[PDB]
Amino acid sequence: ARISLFAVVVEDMAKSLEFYRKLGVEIPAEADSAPHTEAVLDGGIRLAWDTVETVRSYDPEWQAGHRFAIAFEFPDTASVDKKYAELVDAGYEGHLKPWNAVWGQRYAIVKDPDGNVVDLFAPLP
Amino acid sequence: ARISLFAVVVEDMAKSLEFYRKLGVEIPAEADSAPHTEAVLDGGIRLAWDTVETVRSYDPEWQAGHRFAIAFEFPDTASVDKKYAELVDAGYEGHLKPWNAVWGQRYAIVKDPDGNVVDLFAPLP
Repeated sequence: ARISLFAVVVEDMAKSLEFYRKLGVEIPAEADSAPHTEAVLDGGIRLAWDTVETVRSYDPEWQAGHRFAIAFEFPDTASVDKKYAELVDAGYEGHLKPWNAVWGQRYAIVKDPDGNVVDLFAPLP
Repeated sequence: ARISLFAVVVEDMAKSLEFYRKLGVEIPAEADSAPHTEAVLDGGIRLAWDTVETVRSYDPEWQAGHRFAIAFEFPDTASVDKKYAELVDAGYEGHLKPWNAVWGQRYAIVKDPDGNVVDLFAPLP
């Protein structure tokens, strides 16, 4: 597994991107209308933004909730289920069990010991 | 300018070469550990493989992204800059402006109208 994205949850996409542009982050043109935006970092890791609306479409429990998440990519979809089960029978908090997400990925969410959101995912065939 | 290589981006070098060997492609011994592998075709054109890791060391935007590229060789390094500028002021997508690459070439990347990656290169003196 590899860390693929760090994500922040934003109330207003345009206001958040305006700030990170001031710190030199290279952010796609016209991403102010995006529900989800990504900027590319050295090595290929991305910084991502998701609006509150976006997050609540699959994690309705969110209340201002994590304001960030770490997303790990896995080599295949069964590996997500497998790691999710590995972490939960180890005693960690399973927040949302694995599902086929509308954006094309096997996806699952656990919480680390400090309440942080960790996403587990792989692309759908 | 001459087409020098066709390249595919692979998740696993050994798995990809195992397949093309079954189709008679003559692939160097021990290339399974290579970050970059080439096989020679009639006329001198090569088929190349690059791991995802390799690609991301200079094109961090890659996400499973082009799964192939066409590479054109130029007679000198200034010609790469010149063709890159020619293509971009014509309206085509410049993806990575010319740079001196660690593997010994003046290198640039544009995208064709269908989003495909086209590499422009010449050997460094």
